[PDB]
Amino acid sequence: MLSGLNHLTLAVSQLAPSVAFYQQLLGMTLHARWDSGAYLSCGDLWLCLSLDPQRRVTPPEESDYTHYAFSISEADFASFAARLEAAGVAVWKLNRSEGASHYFLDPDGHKLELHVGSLAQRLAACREQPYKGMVFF
Amino acid sequence: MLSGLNHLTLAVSQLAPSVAFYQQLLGMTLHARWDSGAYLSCGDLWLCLSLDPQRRVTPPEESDYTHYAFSISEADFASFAARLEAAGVAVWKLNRSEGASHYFLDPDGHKLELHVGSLAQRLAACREQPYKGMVFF
Ligand SMILES: [Mn+2]
Ligand SMILES: [Mn+2]
Repeated sequence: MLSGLNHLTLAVSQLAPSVAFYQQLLGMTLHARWDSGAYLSCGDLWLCLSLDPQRRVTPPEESDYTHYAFSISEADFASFAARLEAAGVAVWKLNRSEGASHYFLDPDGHKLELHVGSLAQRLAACREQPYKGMVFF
Repeated sequence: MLSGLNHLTLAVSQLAPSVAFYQQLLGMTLHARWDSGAYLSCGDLWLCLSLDPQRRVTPPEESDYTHYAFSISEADFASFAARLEAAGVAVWKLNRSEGASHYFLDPDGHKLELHVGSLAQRLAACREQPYKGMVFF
């Protein structure tokens, strides 16, 4: 039986800017680094950055909607979004759904998000206003 | 401050086969589905499957090393991996370069992994058998 997400691994084209992004800009804890990768944590999340010559710096119009959302409190959301904006981090989408969300790109074009709100909160909102074709289990 | 992964969203090309893969084959909990997506959980993980016409079925030699690992216990690991193999689930990696792991593909070629062990356990193993150039903080 699967018990949760064990780790998220992102392929990166250049290790130093990716470590700077996740550790320094985004505030994650750097636990180890080696010639071809790094391990960081963000709360319970184990993040691995893996240096990969196959990684393309990918414009957001050229990748699909796969994305990785990090939790932040409502109280901290606006100042963190402003930090990303000050650093010139690109936005790939505007929020149109329940709960605050800020949609931003990493140095290689990985699609990231800051989101406020749980699955339970989303399901409660959906029960009141179901999406087209929505069924609950 | 960021506090962990709020959710993982995977773009999928065909919603029903992807829901079946995560729910039926991998045993995740299906909470809701609608015409364009589904919400599942795997322990604390919120997984969203999002129907995306841009998603392509991607062979593993065409994608980078970005991947998503799910936790499984030492007692359950081998029989779950063997069940996926017997069900014909495609693979993408054989060499265990980061401990006890099984590497497999979802229907669209998303790179998945079963892994036994925490970040702390992997750091302890790496102290004895470090990756080239490894430094611990
Ligand atoms: Mn999202
Ligand atoms: Mn892995």
